[PDB]
Amino acid sequence: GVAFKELFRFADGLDYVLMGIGSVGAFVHGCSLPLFLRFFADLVNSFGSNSNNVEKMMEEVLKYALYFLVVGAAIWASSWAEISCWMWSGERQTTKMRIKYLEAALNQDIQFFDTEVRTSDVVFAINTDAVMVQDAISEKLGNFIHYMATFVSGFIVGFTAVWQLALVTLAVVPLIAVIGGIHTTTLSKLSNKSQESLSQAGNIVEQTVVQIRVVMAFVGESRASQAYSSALKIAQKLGYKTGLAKGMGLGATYFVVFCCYALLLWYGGYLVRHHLTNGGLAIATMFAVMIGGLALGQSAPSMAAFAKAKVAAAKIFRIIDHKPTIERNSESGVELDSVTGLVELKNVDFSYPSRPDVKILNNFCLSVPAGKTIALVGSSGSGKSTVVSLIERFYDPNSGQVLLDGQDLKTLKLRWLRQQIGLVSQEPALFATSIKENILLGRPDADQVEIEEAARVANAHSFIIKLPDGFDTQVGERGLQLSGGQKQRIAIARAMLKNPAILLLDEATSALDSESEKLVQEALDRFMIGRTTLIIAHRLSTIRKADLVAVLQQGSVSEIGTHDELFSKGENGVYAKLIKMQEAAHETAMKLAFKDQANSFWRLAKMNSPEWKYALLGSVGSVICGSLSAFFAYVLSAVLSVYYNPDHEYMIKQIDKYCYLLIGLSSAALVFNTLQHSFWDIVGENLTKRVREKMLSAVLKNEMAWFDQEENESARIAARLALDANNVRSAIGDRISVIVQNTALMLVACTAGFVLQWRLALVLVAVFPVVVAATVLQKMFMTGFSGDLEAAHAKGTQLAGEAIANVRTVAAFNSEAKIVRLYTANLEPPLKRCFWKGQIAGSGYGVAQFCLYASYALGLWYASWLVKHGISDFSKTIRVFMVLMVSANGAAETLTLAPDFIKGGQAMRSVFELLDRKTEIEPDDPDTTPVPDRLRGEVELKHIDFSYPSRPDIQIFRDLSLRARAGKTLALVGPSGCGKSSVISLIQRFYEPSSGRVMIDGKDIRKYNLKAIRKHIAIVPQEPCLFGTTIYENIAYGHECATEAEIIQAATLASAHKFISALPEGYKTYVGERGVQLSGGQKQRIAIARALVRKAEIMLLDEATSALDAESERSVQEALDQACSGRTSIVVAHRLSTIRNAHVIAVIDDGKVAEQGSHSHLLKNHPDGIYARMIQLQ
Repeated sequence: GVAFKELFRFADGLDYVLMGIGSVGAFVHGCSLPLFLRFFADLVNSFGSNSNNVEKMMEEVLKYALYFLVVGAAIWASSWAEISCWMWSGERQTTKMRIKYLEAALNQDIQFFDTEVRTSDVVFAINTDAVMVQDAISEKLGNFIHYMATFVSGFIVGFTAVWQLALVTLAVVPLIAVIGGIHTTTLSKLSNKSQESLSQAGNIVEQTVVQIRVVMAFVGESRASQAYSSALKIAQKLGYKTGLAKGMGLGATYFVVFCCYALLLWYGGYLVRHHLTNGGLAIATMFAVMIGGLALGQSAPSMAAFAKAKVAAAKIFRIIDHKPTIERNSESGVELDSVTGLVELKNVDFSYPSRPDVKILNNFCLSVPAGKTIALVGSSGSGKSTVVSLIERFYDPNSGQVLLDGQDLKTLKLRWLRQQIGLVSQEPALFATSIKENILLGRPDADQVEIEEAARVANAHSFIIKLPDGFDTQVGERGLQLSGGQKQRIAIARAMLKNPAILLLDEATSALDSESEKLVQEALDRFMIGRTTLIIAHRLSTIRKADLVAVLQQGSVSEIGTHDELFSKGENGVYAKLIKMQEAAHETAMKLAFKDQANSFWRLAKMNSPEWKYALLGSVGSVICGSLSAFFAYVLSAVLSVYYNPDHEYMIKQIDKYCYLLIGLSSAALVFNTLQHSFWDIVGENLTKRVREKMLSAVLKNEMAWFDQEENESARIAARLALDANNVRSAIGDRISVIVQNTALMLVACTAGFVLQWRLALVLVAVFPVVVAATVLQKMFMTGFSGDLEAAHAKGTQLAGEAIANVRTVAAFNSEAKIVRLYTANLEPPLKRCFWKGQIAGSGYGVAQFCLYASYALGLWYASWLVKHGISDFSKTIRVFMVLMVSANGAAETLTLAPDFIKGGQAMRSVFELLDRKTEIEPDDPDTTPVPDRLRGEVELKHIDFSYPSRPDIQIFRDLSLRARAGKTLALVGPSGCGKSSVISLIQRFYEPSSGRVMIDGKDIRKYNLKAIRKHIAIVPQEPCLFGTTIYENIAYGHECATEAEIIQAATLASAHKFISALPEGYKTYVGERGVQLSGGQKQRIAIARALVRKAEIMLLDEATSALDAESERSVQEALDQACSGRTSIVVAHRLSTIRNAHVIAVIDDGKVAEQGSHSHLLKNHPDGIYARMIQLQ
């Protein structure tokens, strides 16, 4: 941490005033409840003493009813100035912090972004580390003066009234705090232990969706739902006991309060009888000391912030204060008037600052001339990217100056030097602004005509008109995701707009298609003419058209010559030597009321049939727990009545009766509060386990095209099965325990307030709207009115995010002072939208507190108007007021659950969209053709016109007809690999064929059952995916009823028994993501053994590669020989001539099969065939 008193370093003369008004208001607001209690204690004491006198009672109750309208106006004018002068002054400072932080973040050197601080941290330090500072001075400092004023003003009111009953209360509050603090730890120790197994069992649905290709091929979707069901019971038994320690931890706080109010009342009755204390001052002393001791523990959340945002504000001040010794642009430089471009290199050796021991360049010299197109060779391995990272002074050479027209760049203007070099990055960089500014960064002086004049050269203007708004489309998260082929054209448009002379096009050469190439190359060609350009070249056309090309020799240059100068050498043609494997890597790579929630809620509640014995047993024990909170507010209001009884021997025999009920119903709040929170947690944890294992047996039943729509991703399923049933519980299952309780609490209060006196119980109900609307706002004050704190600063913070990740493209165009003027404008609406929110959160909070204390004066006044006419008494108008103001902590708390019943509808929307989505093919479709036993194995793949459901752009196969006879081996040799996989993928009905019928043994695959035919066909995947279990179970995962004798023999045929016999852990080695990491060169032999146990008649084989261990290759071939022995096998051939012994061989030619027969048959009459020509070449 830095210090406190250092956070307020961005304060002008206007927030020194907003922190005075907001600190006087927050202090006056705090001292209003302990003063209201004093005024209330003086009102009652003037209302029960005058029983024989009437005309004075209405004279000293009217007086004190005019102090409530003043206390309610000193809260309206004090909550206006607390919530408005703190939110508004915590914004103007934390915005100037962000802007000053970013202005000095993309102004440091690039060395600072590699060693000292990482680029993935300076971008994170404005997402939450710049919010922790705002939240630590905006509102959690105003919620500290408040709760210190209430603490200090609680004891003073309690001690200047009865110093004798306010010591007992101080000797009692700790006994409540101990029990209230032990409960919080005993519950939160298990609320963190349950969400350890609830996260460990979430890995099964994560390892199943990833390997969904081999889950069904060895069909075991029944093994992944009974290994997921019996892995939630462990986290269910850890939740059955977090519903018991909650009941015994909340029922032990009602056994302490109810028993500690049985001593305070008796002791107050002991003092009243001795004439040491009034009657109403013994109820405004317990409360005024229990409020001034409970508003001290509410100052701890506001205290943790000052320590969490004091060590998280040193990071931000680290970069602001970072020294400018970063070699910033020297102002005292020189500028040359005749730049034509003669950049050369003379003895340049440079070393990275992150590892100042190794060398990259050793005596490197380059002689780039004027107005030519010299290129570079030396593809990856040397790096070939330091040269462009050194010309524009991104780093500095260790020795040897870099020349420019006879002048070094160690004295020239950096801004002018960068103004004359146009950089085109390999990856386009576009900022989230209009296209009229993203192209404007090149030279902020041109007009509208010249912008399109420069854009049309890159063939961009031909399509900008087609845009809905022309040159105003906000690219980035709003510009409809422009194609990658247009990002390059707008980038080169920006490049030509600066019309430089030291042009430095890099190698885009990554994913640009041949369609867009015809025009982007033409756009580039008009831009390389007549300027000194250095082109790093990867495409052959660029090299053949360019001038003489230099050869990089990992530190120096051997010789510089044209294509003819170097290609004519031959064997000593190092250029031609490096050319040959350059192209080899290319081809191989490729509303809620009864309308919107009436069906869904009842649909959810109907499948909970067999657990209702726990429903109406924590619900008949929840009424009798809300009725004991209205039989306590009645006792506390009936003891107060008897305090004003002139008898001193009848009061004793009345307080001694209420002090035996309070202990009596204190044992009924320890039991009947355990049946409440312990039978509504058995319901809630049998509902979740049921709704989760219905959302897995439905996921594992969809079609293969469902899993590759980019929405059913590996993490998107493990997250939508976790935060979709755990927020139906915590928002709907723990909320029916609060609606029923606070309904008994209301039906007892509004029925015990009418038996005594009903005339007062209508004026006390006609003002409920202005009381339950005042308590809700009081209960929302603690959470702060400044919500959505992260989302408000989100449209501008991503412009900041995509400005310190591309800092080299930002500082290459000198445009490091414009990305701050664009960032200032993106934070201006949040200022004049948060200025108008703190004054509707302070003018709608002040009136709803004036109107709360203006209803106690339409109360205690009408009550004193009844009494003058003998319609009631003091003991019948104070037991109706207080027992019916306790119903204002009923409906007012019940109505607070509005946010928890609007997201609970969205939850069951997603839950119930998964349980009804119709599958494409039913795995358990009835009345299918029964599969005969030990089928011959005649696979017949013909007329397989087919393209992928995902996108039918490129048709996969065009009318192939393969024919493998029962008991033989057929291969799929051919060129352009990784294009034949859509044959194994359709033998298993993963993707439905478009036009054709796939038949097995003369019967079609459509009329079979899907799961009745996968018990005969086994595949070996390309890369063997291995589950996180033991070897014995993983190998036995294949065949049901895997006996030990069969598995030990099946593993023997593959040459892996001896290799794993030497392991210390025997067979159960526990291979996985956390077990013993085995070598990847022997993973194939577990998969082959797993496929062998299936005794499958058809044994489709994908590959046997990724076995670079030469010793392992012979073992793999030994297993392959047994694999193709006595059973049909469709083996995809991604191997060399080693496949000599195949019986039928076939060739795939761009989705067409051309020749059939055998191996030796094609070599005698097909001299021009591809098959014969690849024999000796590849």
